[PDB]
Amino acid sequence: TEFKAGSAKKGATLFKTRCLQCHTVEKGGPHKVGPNLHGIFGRHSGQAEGYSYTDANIKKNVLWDENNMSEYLTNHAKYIPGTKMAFGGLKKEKDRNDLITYLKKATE
Ligand code: HEC
Repeated sequence: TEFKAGSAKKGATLFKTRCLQCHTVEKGGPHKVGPNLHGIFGRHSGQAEGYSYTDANIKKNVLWDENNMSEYLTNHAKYIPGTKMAFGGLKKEKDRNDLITYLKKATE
């Protein structure tokens, strides 16, 4: 519901030191461990260019937004339970705030 911020600087590296392991910034990346985002902030859940999300996640589709994504970060699968989970726990708002700060800057 409410969006919090802090510093994109660290948030930019947070993605590189965490999401990079599974997600790739390049659009249509190899999708090794999981599908690659980059630009999905303005798309519905389940829409990808290289690898489509899991049929379960694809069954459920929701428009993405900085506010909507904030809730998803709390749980790799909140409104989209069909989506798989595997993140340590970005429950800390400090990481989630700076994280999206960089993603929003790019989508900006
Ligand atoms: C591998 C162990 C992962 C790491 C580490 C991160 N994510 Fe992930 N993420 C992973 C999977 C398995 C999936 C979906 C599987 C499928 O194919 O459906 C996801 C999905 C997301 C999404 C959902 C958005 C959407 O496309 O609908 C987001 C926004 C997301 N992941 C963000 C994200 C960030 C911020 C990470 C770094 C902090 C991160 N993921 C790491 C697997 C893995």
